[PDB]
Amino acid sequence: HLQEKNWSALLTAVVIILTIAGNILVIMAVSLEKKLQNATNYFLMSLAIADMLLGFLVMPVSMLTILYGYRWPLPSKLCAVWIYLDVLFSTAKIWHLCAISLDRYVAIQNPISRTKAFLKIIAVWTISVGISMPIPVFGLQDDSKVFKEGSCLLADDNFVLIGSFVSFFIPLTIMVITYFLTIKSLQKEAADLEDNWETLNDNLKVIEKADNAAQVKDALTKMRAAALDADILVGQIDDALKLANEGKVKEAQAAAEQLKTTINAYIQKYGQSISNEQKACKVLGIVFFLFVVMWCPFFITNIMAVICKESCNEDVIGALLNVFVWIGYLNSAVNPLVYTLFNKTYRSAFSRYIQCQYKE
Ligand SMILES: CN1CCN2c3c(cccc31)[C@@H]1CN(CCCC(=O)c3ccc(F)cc3)CC[C@@H]12
Ligand SMILES: CC(C)CCC[C@@H](C)[C@H]1CC[C@H]2[C@@H]3CC=C4C[C@@H](O)CC[C@]4(C)[C@H]3CC[C@]12C
Ligand SMILES: CC(C)CCC[C@@H](C)[C@H]1CC[C@H]2[C@@H]3CC=C4C[C@@H](O)CC[C@]4(C)[C@H]3CC[C@]12C
Ligand SMILES: CCCCCCCC/C=C\CCCCCCCC(=O)OC[C@H](O)CO
Ligand SMILES: CCCCCCCC/C=C\CCCCCCCC(=O)OC[C@H](O)CO
Ligand SMILES: [Mg+2]
Repeated sequence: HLQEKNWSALLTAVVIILTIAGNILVIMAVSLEKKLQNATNYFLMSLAIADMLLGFLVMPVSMLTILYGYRWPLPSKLCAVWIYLDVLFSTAKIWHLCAISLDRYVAIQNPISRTKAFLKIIAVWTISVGISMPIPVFGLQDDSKVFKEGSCLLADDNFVLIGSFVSFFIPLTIMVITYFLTIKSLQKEAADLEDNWETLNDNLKVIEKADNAAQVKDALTKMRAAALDADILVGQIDDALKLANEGKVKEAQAAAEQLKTTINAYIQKYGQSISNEQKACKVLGIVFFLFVVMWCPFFITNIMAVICKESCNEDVIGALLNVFVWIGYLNSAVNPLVYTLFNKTYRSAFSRYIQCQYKE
């Protein structure tokens, strides 16, 4: 049933090549660059493996169906295995994004490891293997579940409805909530730090203008409390407090000037740590946004088709969905570009590997 009228097959092969190339560069950058050895970038590498296996195993079979007028050319029991691999890789992807969002949030609230990251990644893959499992279990026993007019697709309306809910809308919702609370957490952490900075800076000025021990002691006690809210400084403040208690006003004032170097060092370090987390959250927010928006047409159209079953042209719906599948496959090529545009470490690593300089 081969059709030679397929300029679409040129555009799909581009999407396969951008997907495989981009994701190998992500996989090599997390493998080789120490500056990317962290839990977030381990999940982004697992995401890249899911994208790479879509480009090798799922996307070329999808191109093969376009060439034969969406008439399944492979043996008939490979249809349910193809859909299984297709739904598993993308389900693993949305639970990866949702695992990154939740991990970052929990990491702020619990301020206190490769193995912990690999436990979570492996848990996300097992969760996606088990939830996607009804597709081959029922679809290999009943062709009517994975075939409509000799097209291979998920043909049971109930798998599409229940599947979209448990594998798209629920983890999207968890992703959206945990991302929003992460942005509020980080704004509050930046805000509490600035408040602590004002209290420390103002008290240092009081100690500087002090003529009496009581003023220095009151200011240093207030400084100690602020330091606890944000240690090495707390001990240094206690030494300055001891001088003030024994009436050594001048000596305590000098010790307070010594505190300034410790205060400035910590403030700048914790303050540039928080703006690193905020920038990281923004890039993840582009990844998150582009994964949902690119898959939204396919899911919403497919839910509209179930709702207006009798009333709507299923031939036009099936044509649009075929297009909409490829907007979703194009997302497999976007994550590496996003990292090039907004992460210098990824841009630098990609630049060397393309030049085949694999040495650190
Ligand atoms: C008309 N028609 C075209 C062919 N196509 C098709 C399917 C079902 C019904 C109708 C179909 C199949 C779906 N496949 C994409 C699955 C996306 C997914 O599982 C997922 C999970 C979680 C996510 F967060 C985001 C995406 C593309 C290939 C098949
Ligand atoms: C079952 C198939 C489909 C996917 C299974 C996922 C496995 C193979 C993947 C997902 C995430 C991956 C890890 C992600 C991070 C790192 C650290 C890096 O410096 C070297 C590779 C290493 C150690 C990877 C090893 C393999 C890994 C655990
Ligand atoms: C929400 C955004 C991001 C994209 C989603 C697009 C969805 C909601 C819209 C866009 C165009 C729409 C289609 C336009 C016209 C027709 C022809 C009619 O006989 C059957 C329904 C059908 C096929 C519509 C179904 C819903 C549809 C697919
Ligand atoms: C095939 C075998 C694997 C499948 C089953 C594996 C399940 C492991 C789940 C979690 C590990 C991570 C927990 C350890 C990390 C400590 C930090 C912490 O507080 O995490 C708790 C949670 O993230 C906030 O509620
Ligand atoms: C005796 C045989 C009866 C067989 C059962 C018939 C009725 C059960 C309905 C749904 C099953 C579970 C579906 C949810 C999980 C599988 C689908 C999935 O993961 O999602 C697909 C994808 O997300 C969508 O585009
Ligand atoms: Mg003030």
